[PDB]
Amino acid sequence: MQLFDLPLDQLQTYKPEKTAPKDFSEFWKLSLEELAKVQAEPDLQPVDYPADGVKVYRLTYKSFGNARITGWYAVPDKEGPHPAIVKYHGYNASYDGEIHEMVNWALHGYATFGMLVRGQQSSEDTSISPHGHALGWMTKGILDKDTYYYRGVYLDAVRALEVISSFDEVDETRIGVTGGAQGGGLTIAAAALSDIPKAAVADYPYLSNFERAIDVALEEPYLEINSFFRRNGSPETEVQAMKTLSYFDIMNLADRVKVPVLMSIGLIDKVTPPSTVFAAYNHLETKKELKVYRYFGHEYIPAFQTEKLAFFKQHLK
Amino acid sequence: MQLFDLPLDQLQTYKPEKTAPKDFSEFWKLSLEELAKVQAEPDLQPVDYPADGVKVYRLTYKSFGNARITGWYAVPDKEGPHPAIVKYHGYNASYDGEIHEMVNWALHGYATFGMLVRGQQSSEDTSISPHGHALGWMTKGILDKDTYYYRGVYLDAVRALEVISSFDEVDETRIGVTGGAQGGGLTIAAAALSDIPKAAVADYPYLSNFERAIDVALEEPYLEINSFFRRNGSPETEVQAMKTLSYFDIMNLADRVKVPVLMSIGLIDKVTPPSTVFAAYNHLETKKELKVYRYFGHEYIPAFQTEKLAFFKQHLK
Amino acid sequence: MQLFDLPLDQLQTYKPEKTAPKDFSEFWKLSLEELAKVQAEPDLQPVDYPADGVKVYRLTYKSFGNARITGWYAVPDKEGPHPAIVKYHGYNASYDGEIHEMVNWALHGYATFGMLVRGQQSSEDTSISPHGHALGWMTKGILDKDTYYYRGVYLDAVRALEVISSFDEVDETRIGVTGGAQGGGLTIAAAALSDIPKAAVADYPYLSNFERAIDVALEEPYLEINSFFRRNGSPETEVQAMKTLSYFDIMNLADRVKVPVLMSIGLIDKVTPPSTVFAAYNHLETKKELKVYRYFGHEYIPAFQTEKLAFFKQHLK
Amino acid sequence: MQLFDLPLDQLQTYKPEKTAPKDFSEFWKLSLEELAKVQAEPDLQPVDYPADGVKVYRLTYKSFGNARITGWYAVPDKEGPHPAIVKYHGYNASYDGEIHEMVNWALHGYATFGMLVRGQQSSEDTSISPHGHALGWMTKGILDKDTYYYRGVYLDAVRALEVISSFDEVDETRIGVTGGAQGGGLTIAAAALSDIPKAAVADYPYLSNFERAIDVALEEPYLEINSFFRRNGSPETEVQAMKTLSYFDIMNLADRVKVPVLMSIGLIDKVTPPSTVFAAYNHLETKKELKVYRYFGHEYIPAFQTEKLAFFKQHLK
Amino acid sequence: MQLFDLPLDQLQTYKPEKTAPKDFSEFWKLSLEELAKVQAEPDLQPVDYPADGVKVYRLTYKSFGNARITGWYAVPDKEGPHPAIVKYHGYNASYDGEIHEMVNWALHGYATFGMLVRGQQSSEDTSISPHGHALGWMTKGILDKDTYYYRGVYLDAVRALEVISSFDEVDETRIGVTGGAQGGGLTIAAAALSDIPKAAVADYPYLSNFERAIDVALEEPYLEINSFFRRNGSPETEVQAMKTLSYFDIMNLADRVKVPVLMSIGLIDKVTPPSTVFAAYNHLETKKELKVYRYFGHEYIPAFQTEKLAFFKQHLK
Amino acid sequence: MQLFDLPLDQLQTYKPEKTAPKDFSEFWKLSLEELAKVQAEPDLQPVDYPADGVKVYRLTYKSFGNARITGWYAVPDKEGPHPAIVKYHGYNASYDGEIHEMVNWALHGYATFGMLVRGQQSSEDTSISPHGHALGWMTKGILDKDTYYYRGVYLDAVRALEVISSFDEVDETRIGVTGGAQGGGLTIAAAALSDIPKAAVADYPYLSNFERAIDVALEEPYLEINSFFRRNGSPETEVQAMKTLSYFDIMNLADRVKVPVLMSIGLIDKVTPPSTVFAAYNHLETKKELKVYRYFGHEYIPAFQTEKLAFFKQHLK
Repeated sequence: MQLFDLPLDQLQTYKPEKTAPKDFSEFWKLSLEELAKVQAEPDLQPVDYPADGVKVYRLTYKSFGNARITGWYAVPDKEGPHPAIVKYHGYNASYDGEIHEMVNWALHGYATFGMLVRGQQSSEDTSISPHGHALGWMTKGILDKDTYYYRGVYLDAVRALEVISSFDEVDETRIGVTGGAQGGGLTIAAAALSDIPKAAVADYPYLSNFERAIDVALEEPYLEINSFFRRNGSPETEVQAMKTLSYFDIMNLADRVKVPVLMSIGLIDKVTPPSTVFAAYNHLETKKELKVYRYFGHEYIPAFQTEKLAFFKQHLK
Repeated sequence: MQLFDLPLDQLQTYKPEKTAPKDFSEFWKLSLEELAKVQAEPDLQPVDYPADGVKVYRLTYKSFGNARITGWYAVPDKEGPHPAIVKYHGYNASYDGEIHEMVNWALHGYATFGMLVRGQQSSEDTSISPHGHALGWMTKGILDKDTYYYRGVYLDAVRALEVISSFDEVDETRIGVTGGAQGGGLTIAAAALSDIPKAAVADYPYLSNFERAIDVALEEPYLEINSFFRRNGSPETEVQAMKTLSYFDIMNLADRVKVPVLMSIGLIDKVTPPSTVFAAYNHLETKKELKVYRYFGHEYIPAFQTEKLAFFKQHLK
Repeated sequence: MQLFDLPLDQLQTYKPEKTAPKDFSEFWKLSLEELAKVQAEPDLQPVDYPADGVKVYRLTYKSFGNARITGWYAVPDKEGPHPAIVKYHGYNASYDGEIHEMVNWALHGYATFGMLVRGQQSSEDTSISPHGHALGWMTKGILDKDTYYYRGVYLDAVRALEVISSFDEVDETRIGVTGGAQGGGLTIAAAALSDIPKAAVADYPYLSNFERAIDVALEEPYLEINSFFRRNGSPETEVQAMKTLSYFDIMNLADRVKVPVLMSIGLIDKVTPPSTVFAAYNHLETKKELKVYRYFGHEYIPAFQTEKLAFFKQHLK
Repeated sequence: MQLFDLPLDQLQTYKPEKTAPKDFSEFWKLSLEELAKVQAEPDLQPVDYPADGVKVYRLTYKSFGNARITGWYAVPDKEGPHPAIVKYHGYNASYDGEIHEMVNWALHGYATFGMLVRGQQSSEDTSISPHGHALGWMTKGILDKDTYYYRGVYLDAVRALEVISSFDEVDETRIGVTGGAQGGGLTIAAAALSDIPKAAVADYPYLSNFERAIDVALEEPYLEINSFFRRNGSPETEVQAMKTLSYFDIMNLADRVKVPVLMSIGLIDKVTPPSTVFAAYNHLETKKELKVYRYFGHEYIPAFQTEKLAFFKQHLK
Repeated sequence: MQLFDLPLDQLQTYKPEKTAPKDFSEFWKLSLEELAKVQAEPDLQPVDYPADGVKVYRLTYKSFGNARITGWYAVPDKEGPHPAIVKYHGYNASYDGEIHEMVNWALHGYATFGMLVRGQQSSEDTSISPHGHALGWMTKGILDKDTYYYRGVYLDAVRALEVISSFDEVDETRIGVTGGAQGGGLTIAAAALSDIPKAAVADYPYLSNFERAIDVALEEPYLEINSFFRRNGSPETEVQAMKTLSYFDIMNLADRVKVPVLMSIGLIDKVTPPSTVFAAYNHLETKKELKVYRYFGHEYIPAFQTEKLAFFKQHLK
Repeated sequence: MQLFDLPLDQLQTYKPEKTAPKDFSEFWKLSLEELAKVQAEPDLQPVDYPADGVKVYRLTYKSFGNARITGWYAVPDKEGPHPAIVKYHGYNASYDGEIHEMVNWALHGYATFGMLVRGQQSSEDTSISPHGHALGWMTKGILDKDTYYYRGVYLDAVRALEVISSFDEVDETRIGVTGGAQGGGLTIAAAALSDIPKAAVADYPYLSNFERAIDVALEEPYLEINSFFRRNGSPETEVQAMKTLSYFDIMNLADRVKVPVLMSIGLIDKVTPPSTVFAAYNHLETKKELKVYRYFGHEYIPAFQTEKLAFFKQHLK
């Protein structure tokens, strides 16, 4: 409800040292190679939706681990090719896939795919639980980079871009990526791991500066990590777990992004604390802007919606 | 903190109609057949533990879906065969597997294995997430009995009994099952699905009378189901989910338990509401006793521990 | 979080006696006469908005008590006349007037004005505070129907319809009204007080069955009334206040609605309790449907948005 | 419940720069001139009250904007003239005007008037809502000094002194002002804006050091300002709003007070944070004392009541 | 915040069977005999207090168990004899003995003593803790009527009346008793155990219908009893504790009150639930009135203070 | 739930100046002399308990102020002498004396006595309430060292050691002391005041660095002191109360301990804040180790149980 993290003057210069291990780049190269071995085999199934001016589909494709990934895909009912958006959603926060949002993005003139996150909403997570974990997804497979939950998720997010760009009706040169919280971290991960996106808008991105997040966050879900360490108390487990996390920490991916990025942060956000978002932002080495909202937390920011629409119109239209 | 469910006189006669589908028995027969196809291949690894009078091991075996299930196994350091206990734990509630508790059970004279639940603590869950679920395990695979989370868990609980009974140092004719909440539901399930247990103690059992649970509970984790319906709103989804749950509802399993049962319930328990526990109890057709504690909720009840120790001494020693 | 009001079978037949005083109709006739004395003098000011396919304006008009009422007005950028919607907002719940929502309604093909409520957001409330009130608007002027806050608000809601219907680009025979909570009460009030609307959608309407609302609600803002009685304890004050409220209670207005109505209610809604909404619904004498959502409270219900879009497409297009 | 603001050693030297604009003095001169144009036309109406030794009245007078302002006025039943007190009340915190308190002040020998704040309790607020505001009074008319809620309130508080001093039975040379929270800020405002008061006692005064208050407060009602900025997000609105506030910030008025002042602060007060009260106190340039209570918050402090009674006896008797 | 106990029509006829044991009267006769053995030896020590019209003292006397009981005693500074009041305070709710309140009672014309409760504030509790109890006083000595905390407290309350009536300046034929919650229970107890009071006012009395209180209360301190049963689980302990409590339950004492009684209850009071207060009220057989306040809980009710002052003026002056 | 106190690097060097008054040592010498004047007169009463391998008793002895102190005493069913433990319990936190814990300690091979704290559980507190105090035991008799609650408690804890060591079956040279929170402070007090213990294990000890605890604690029960100062506001009372506390503050006793000490602290513990525990630890001048658990609060720490068992096995076996 109120200020809690570092003061803004300190946030502005907050830039922790990268925590990427020596084999970080090799890990991601190998991961993308694993993804490439699965044929996408995309399937569009039309959907009845109560609107004119748009055609709505259920898009399904195959991704890492042969997982079936799905979401709503909405297209302007006009001759293309169209600019496009892949939209990523918040942690445990998709209610029937946000169909109405995707439709509205299409009515704004974007062929839009709302990728649903494996295991959270509609999409399948074929990765196993190798060692047991705290309630939630944050510590699933955390003892090894190869088994960690977000490995499959990040690869799915790249694959979404490969699939949508392959469509005749989408202009592969004008694709944006967007989302908030988990959706914002997937936005930054996708732009770091794929050359497809032309521009990125990330609301208060999650999955950033893990070492600080678990010490400063006051709400879920970063605190699932804390919960995992309570239930698995070995000092060696904690060291391994933090190392695994560092391959997915968007502050370590951020220097790979080479397109324009617009980002938001609300200063009272206790879920994705300001410091962790400034850390990601400050590691970006690209055309970038951070919109800071003093009185907002982990939530829809109306002013930023205006910024987002103007940014995508500028870069994709 | 205070009374909230049906008054006692109503609880005493609360016996909802069974919700088991016509193919309930066949489903369990077929699930047991799938388990039987997997060779247990038990492995005992000695552990140095700071106590005399007991030998402590890490026990691992294979179960449904080729899952590696594990736990601490503690044995009186004296000539057997010994009476034995399989102990099941609460939802998301195992902290390094309760090694100290298992040791204490062995110092009480019982060869004791604390089965750790697949995906929650140490043990592997090889079952996939076929459709996306609310945060937690309660709705994992809920759209099909064959994929539902507790299918594997129940089978693992049966497999624990098969493994322990097979050891030379355990008297297979004097094995008890116990646990609280999730652990109490697994106790009833194991006693319903296996002829190995001689007697059972279930503290405030979970996984009971789901249709009422989701309408009366005031705390997690029954409300994960509610969360899943919020995120997946189709009426047909809800019907299917409840149908799936009815195969695992211990009130439907309860009439298969043929051994003595001691059960508890705290009348201010908002997690496993009294009415849900009375439903399970009232469907038992076996020697049974329910201990009702007016002033306790979802928590350790000292007086019931005395009852439990006395019950197992009576039946196993 | 959980069920709390009357069970469904009771809600279905919950129809309290109307509380309208004998001079209820005359009061409304006289209030409409006062409104009619004020020339609307509508003013449209174009806005640069970052979307194609729509024209966006700030619409201002004059209303009861010479109040300046305003909102965003968005129009499909194509040849009219267009179907139209007047959208009303929740209590204290407008953030810069929902400009993005109004634009989206226009991209769906509806010339749409989001009336901002006098004193809450942008619009002027010229009505005085004659006697002092509890924090909020609910008890402002409550000691006299003529001075009560929602007198002006209801008249402004009627005036919005008169203004929009008067535009050349709007088809006056295909205007809908919609809104949630306070916005849903205004929807019903506008449909009761004006023959202009063709159809109405009200999400969980507020301002209904006040005598029950203040005894069953568990959250703000019905409880402002309770707060006012705490601060102004005279028995005669309470009688007068409830009397005032009965002129504005939508259950008393409901039988004047002559167009099709779609309504929602979440069964765990502690703000606009189910019983209060069923009362309004059950007093409608018109083509109507109430969508009941077991697992939702006072919040956005995705499935109802689909229903709403389908309803307006059916009735307006 | 616990310490939260600056440590006491830092509080003691906390004295922010004044934020008064260049036309601050002219604004107040003009405001008082506006007040002077309204004839007070005071009216005393006797009241039945169950006590001997006091006569109780309802005092009504006209003030700025022709507003009817009222409150209970209690007088020692003995020949005067009497020393007198004007008592001001907390935000939204008067329950039927605190008649029993006023009577007790009269039994202590003071002709006492408890001014009730326009719009909050009994008294009329004739000032309009020019632009819409967040729930409450704190942001009503905040975009212009001339329309801002506290302009009328402060002028009413001065007018109360003019009215009571005009009574034959009150000794105009022995009038105190007192109150807590909002009542304390009105106390300081009245003593800064009027030469009538002889002495002032302010409990934990509100309306002080606004820039800090909205960043440090953890309870209502300072946080209404934050709420207003959430709903009206333009950077220019925020700058205007803070400027308007600065004409009413008692830290800017405080250097005008020329009578003895006694003030209290509780160190755990999260409504009127210690720092904001120290700011007001430290800007006083008069005979002054601040009583600091480590273990008290926003509440009645028994020890300070003793201090208050002794202070008024010293200065008014 | 909201209605929760039996509806009013049920409260009005709620009259549980008395729970007094067969030796209830003899216990009280014997307890009064024990009190009588202790010479009161009253001591008045003048206090300098900053008010005219009253003389203020610290009054100390000896009571049951040779306990030193004390409080503030304030007297109109004029020729007596005076009507008098003994005021009893709430549980753990005395802050330096309410000196200011006692003074105000004296300025209203009543020689007033605020008995401070042994062990809670200033006064000594010489009774031991014979068996260990839950945090608080409610279960201190609860295993035996002779050792129970409120035995001494009730006797001290009777002794206060004996002491005050013995002063030359108090008219022994015009003494009232008053207090709220714990203070209201002591008011009823004192009126039941002593013929000295002429009339009694009890705000929402505590210590009533214990069997229902511990099943319906939602706040401390009835729930201390529940806490004691959690910590001391023997069924025989609970039976004995409830038996002890029945000697002190004011519903069992109520039919001994022979003077006029005015009582209050707020219908949202979760501390002294309405049903518990109606039980005490309904067992009175004397001139009586219960004032019911729909919108108030366990708190100061301004309107009731007017009733109380009017009642004592009627009966004592 | 999250970090709140000084950062760990600062905790590690946190060592406040001792607050022991000049007569600290003399006070304790005199206190122990008072204890020695009471003959212990120990009594063992056998108990039925459902276990083999242990004999269980109720041990009662007489201590300071002729108080009857009791608890469960469990002995290995084998020929001794045995190593032994005296276990002390948490504030208001013993549920029927933790019989099952004591039995388990005996099954681990220790003759174990769980001393129950006078007035809290089973044991009698013969010390009176001399002046009235806040709800709870923390401020009982706080205005004088001689009457203060913990004087009797600490002496009881020493007497427990004298009694158990006197038993033929216990090896007086191999006695440990242990407990958590209040139990941990009694552990340190007992080892400072008695030469009997061979080794000590204290979980997150309470009763330490009082001046800081009341300023940093965010939960009960340190905050009872704050509550006492609210209800007894004299500056002199506060100075006296802090002085009394300093004779019992284990940071002042700690330098007297001459046996090995193992201690734990959880970094999110808001009951016994990290700083207060580091203060005690840092004043120890003996063989010592502090186990710091980042993710744990005021609760059972499984890893530390392993540390505790290994430490006692090392030092007592």
